[PDB]
Amino acid sequence: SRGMITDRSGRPLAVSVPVGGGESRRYYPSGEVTAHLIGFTNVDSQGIEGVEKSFDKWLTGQAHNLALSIDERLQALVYRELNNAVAFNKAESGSAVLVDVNTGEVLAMANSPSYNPNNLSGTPKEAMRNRTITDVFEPGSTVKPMVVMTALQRGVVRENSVLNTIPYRINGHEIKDVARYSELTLTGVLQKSSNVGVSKLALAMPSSALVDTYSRFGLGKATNLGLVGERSGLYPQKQRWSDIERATFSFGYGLMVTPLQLARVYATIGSYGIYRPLSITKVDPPVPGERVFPESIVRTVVHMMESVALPGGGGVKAAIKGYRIAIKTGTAKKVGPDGRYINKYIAYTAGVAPASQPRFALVVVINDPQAGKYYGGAVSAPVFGAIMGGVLRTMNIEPDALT
Ligand SMILES: *C(=O)[C@@H](NC(=O)/C(=N\O[C@@H](COc1ccc(C(=N)N[C@@H]2CCCNC2)cc1)C(=O)O)c1csc(N)n1)C(C)(C)NOS(=O)(=O)O
Repeated sequence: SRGMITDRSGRPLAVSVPVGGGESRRYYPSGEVTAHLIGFTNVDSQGIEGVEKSFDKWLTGQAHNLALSIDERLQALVYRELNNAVAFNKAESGSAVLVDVNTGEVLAMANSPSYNPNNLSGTPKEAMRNRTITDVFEPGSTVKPMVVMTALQRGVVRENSVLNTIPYRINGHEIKDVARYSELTLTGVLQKSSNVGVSKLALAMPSSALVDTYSRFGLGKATNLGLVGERSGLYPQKQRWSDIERATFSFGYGLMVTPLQLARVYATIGSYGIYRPLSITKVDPPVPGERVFPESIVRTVVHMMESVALPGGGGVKAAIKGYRIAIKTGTAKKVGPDGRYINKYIAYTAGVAPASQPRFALVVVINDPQAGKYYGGAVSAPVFGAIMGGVLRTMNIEPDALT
């Protein structure tokens, strides 16, 4: 008397198989591939984790079946690249979230390491944490597209403007890029991911500017998926800011976001400024959402984000044959247990695709890579192109770019 969980097209993800005659159990056909989102039961058909626990009442007849928003073909290829990229880079964990730009539907949600819900004996209480909703890390350079949007909105800068990116000092702390550049343009600021460029913008604006924009894209706001351990991130509510706090805010200092939240930011970028709620159940279109940023400004920055994936950007590794993509890379220094920064990194690559008319938002988070490279452009960017390349071609998206 236990309902069945399926993906958005009917594929079984949690079935009650009869074993032993009359008595039945619970089988998970995808296994580790979708473990964290799906969860598991006990011997009493009681949900303990994931969708199995969140919908335990609906799945017993207080019995109905539940069509998730996941596409198992997409979940499988997300997991295949994410799992083998955690291993290859010898990382602590890795998370990836794939969201439908037009409906906020979660088409995939994966972590490595994982566990097998068909035989969870020996697996501790960790490794059952859904990293996509429980990990909170500083977003780093991935917020920079929103800084350009705010600057264009507040009239501080115009599309064709050359910024002075020579290093400088704010109070005691100094600001410098990975590679020194005497000057840069807006498209160049995001291309090279210039910490100096965006910090100059953050100082020519009231501190409330970036606070308003980041929130309009969902940061610090709950995701309301209903799952266990779903964290809302740490968000600054400061009444007064320092000059160094405003500057480092433009490249991901002073806030912590879950991978699910960061995927919602890029679904709002790919919708050109429409903010839609996230869903792990198959939705009935339409999903109108709320307009949170002017369309013309987000399209302008979406186009700027293409040069990250083109020769010169810090994300050329993510390129895909025959498609335009608009992405942003990111590297964050991890915070230690004492509250100060250690020598461990979070490698990001977030983006939308295809750039001509984005249909999918994708986020790749690789926690603590230790194998030769540590920054997103070399660690998570090639994973982005592998996943998104598989996504665009599985979903039969018309090729975009002459390549
Ligand atoms: C954006 O996230 C931003 N970085 C930060 O603001 C934060 N930390 O920065 C770390 C330093 O990161 C890098 C160092 C070196 C390289 C690199 N070798 N790049 C080469 C360029 C030419 C082609 N080959 C590769 C890349 C990154 C640090 O902690 O020291 C940060 C923000 S919040 C927080 N806790 N940390 C930059 C530096 C722009 N990373 O962007 S990127 O796209 O990964 O390159």
